[PDB]
Amino acid sequence: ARVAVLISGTGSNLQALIDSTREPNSSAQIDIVISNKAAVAGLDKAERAGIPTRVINHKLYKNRVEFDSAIDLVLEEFSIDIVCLAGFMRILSGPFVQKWNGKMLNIHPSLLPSFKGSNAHEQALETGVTVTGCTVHFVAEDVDAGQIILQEAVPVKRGDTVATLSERVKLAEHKIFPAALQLVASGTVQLGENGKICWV
Ligand SMILES: Nc1nc2[nH]c(CCCCc3csc(C(=O)N[C@@H](CCC(=O)O)C(=O)O)c3)cc2c(=O)[nH]1
Ligand SMILES: NCC(=O)N[C@@H]1O[C@H](COP(=O)([O-])[O-])[C@@H](O)[C@H]1O
Repeated sequence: ARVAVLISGTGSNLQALIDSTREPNSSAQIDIVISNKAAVAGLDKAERAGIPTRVINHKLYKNRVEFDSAIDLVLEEFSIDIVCLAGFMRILSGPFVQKWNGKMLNIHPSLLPSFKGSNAHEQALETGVTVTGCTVHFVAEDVDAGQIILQEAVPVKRGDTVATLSERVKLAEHKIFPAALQLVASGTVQLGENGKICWV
């Protein structure tokens, strides 16, 4: 299966996917990395790995639908089967999500359905949980509400900050995102017609 990875930043999840998809038994190959932001470290990681990159600046488009259409053009250019959102921080439009239904995965740094949104660690810390974690899910139109593929729990330590908690949770992200991508690329897991996850 041919994979696009979309990023907005550092790209540690991208790097874990590059490493995993290059193992001999990988059912996935990364053929393009797309960033909505220029000069982010994730682009360096892609280029060093010899993977093509495109920057599609969302600021340059009239609305969400036109931005998504620009992304979609590149996905078609590279005959992409599966999209991974790896630190990509834009909400996607309904028609784009619908087109890629069952083919697009996101990593989120909480145990969904807790702490949906763009500041999950801040929420976890404010709430005072002692266990958080991360989630890989299929992307649905409602943000962070799509069908869950894998999750991993991560303890919150007393005195944690966003810096220390995000560091600990990223170690788990780098485990489950490669595992989830392999499950979907191998056809082991799919989004069922009834909308629920199907292990074949
Ligand atoms: N339809 C849909 N789009 C998705 N995009 C992502 C990817 C993960 C999204 C996380 C996220 C949660 S809220 C937010 C946000 O408000 N973004 C802003 C801009 C944020 C920024 O640029 O810094 C926006 O899009 O206007 C970003 C996941 C996901 C999803 O499940 N469904
Ligand atoms: N999807 C919402 C969200 O908060 N995503 C989070 O952004 C970070 C990106 O790090 P990276 O650029 O090093 O992969 C990751 O922790 C990811 O779970």
